[PDB]
Amino acid sequence: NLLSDKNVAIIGGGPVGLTMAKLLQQNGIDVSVYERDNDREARIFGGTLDLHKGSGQEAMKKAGLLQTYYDLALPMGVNIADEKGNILSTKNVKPENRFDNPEINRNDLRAILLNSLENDTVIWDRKLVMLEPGKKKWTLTFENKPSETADLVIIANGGMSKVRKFVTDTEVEETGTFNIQADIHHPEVNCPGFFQLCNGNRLMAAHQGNLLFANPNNNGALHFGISFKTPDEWKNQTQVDFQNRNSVVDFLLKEFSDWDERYKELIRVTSSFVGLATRIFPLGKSWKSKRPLPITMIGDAAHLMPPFAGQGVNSGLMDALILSDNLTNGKFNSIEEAIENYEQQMFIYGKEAQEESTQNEIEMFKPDFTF
Ligand SMILES: Cc1cc2c(cc1C)N(C[C@H](O)[C@H](O)[C@H](O)COP(=O)(O)OP(=O)(O)OC[C@H]1O[C@@H](n3cnc4c(N)ncnc43)[C@H](O)[C@@H]1O)c1[nH]c(=O)[nH]c(=O)c1N2
Ligand SMILES: CN1CCN(CCCN2c3ccccc3Sc3ccc(Cl)cc32)CC1
Repeated sequence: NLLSDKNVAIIGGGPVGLTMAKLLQQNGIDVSVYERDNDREARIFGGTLDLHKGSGQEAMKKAGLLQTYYDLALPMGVNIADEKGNILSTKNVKPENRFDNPEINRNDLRAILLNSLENDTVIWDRKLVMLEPGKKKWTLTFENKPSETADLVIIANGGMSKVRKFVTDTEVEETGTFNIQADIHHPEVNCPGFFQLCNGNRLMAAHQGNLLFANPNNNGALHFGISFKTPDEWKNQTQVDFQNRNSVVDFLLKEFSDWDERYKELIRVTSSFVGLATRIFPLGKSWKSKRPLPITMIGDAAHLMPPFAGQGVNSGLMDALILSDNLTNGKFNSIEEAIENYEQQMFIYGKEAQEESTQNEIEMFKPDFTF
């Protein structure tokens, strides 16, 4: 085998890195995941994830976890509303499509993947800060923790990874849109009007360059996001301190001044907001060839892209499926060639996904956009 008497280090225990670990481990591969989170009870902020047939779901199938995912996921319909709260479109999930892409909470998905791994596969409180290639092994340097070695390093630590340079000099870029997100607990009580507007479905609305997305039931909480072109005054992210809810409430109430009070109530009752600039890690020219030791990247570390049209985790789970199969099917003469074959495929569907996400972004933020 390519990996017999060798070990693999996966950097990052996100959904992509944990899936990569499971697919390698179940073929007898010595693999560890180093995750910066202090422990597994760390809450993951964000909306739900939906896994697609042919990609995310195919990775779960290969891992024996497809039913586990279905049992914790929820098919959800979609309502499009206007800024006055009129429901313009209602699409519920037809029973024959209930397996197409049901939504799963991110902590639930992490728990599924962790539970499927052998004990002590993930090493918590391990923030990788530097890599160094040796004669045959990488040396991994962690923050204030002892070093580790690995024959193969797989960078899976998300879109802002700083440990990419052995693979590419490409830099993450801001696309020019900005996202504010929040959770409301017990929304049926705390934002009843907007909760009733959703009516069990996800909701999307667009008006004059401001977009609102909401999921009224991410394991009982309501998750929502407000997205817009990054204001020109923010060449230093000025005016809005996201540590100060009053500053954020004031900014959003002005942007949403002509929206229905059900939306304004949502802004008014939120206890804290998270701001996030939209970024892309653009796939263009090939990555570096003839690297000193085998190394590659998967998931957002490889092809972070805007999330507004549903691109994201599924292309990362496709990475893990392809790369793990190449490392274990015994068709390749070296780890480098298995990696090369993975990267060549990923550049094709990754570039397509990026082009679509970037085009979609352009369209959804034109001042007169409607869904
Ligand atoms: C607002 C918004 C909304 C959406 C989405 C994004 C955003 C910003 N996405 C995108 C999607 O969530 C994204 O593709 C995945 O989280 C990618 O998972 P990864 O495992 O690659 O990275 P992810 O960022 O999830 O995981 C990286 C892991 O590495 C760890 N880490 C970081 N640095 C480290 C270090 N130095 N050492 C060790 N560990 C380190 C982190 O703690 C984390 O656990 C999405 N996608 C989708 O498919 N459907 C959707 O609906 C959405 N919606
Ligand atoms: C099925 N999938 C579900 C959702 N995909 C869109 C993800 C958009 N995204 C979001 C975008 C920008 C800022 C914040 C957010 S937060 C959010 C919250 C709720 C919902 Cl439904 C969607 C989002 C697409 C397809």
